[PDB]
Amino acid sequence: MAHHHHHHMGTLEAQTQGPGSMSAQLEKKVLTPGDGVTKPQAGKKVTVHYDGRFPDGKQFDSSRSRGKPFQFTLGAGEVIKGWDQGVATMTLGEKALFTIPYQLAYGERGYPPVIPPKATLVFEVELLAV
Repeated sequence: MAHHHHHHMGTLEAQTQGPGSMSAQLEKKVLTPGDGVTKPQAGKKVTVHYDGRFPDGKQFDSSRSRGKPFQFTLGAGEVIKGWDQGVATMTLGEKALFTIPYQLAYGERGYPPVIPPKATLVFEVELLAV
């Protein structure tokens, strides 16, 4: 009788183990759903918030604990298209886990030894208001 013995034991072939294929990866997992009826529009100054996080799960820093909301014109070149899309696709009162591929962010360049060059970095995007 076939009862699928499913068990995350290990990986014989890793195929460069990580968050996935070493390319433009984009996963979006909402931590807190928003109004849903509210609609973010371009051209407007929006009130956002971010959290730096590794694809592993371990957070870089809980900037949410810092209680600092940032503001920028949605649709403008204030931030990378990644974050622009993140806030543009979300709703008010909502926060989601938005995977930013290294090619779009500084993750490619790295900069500090904390971020290994060409590292895809996850940012929790949070739209407080407009």
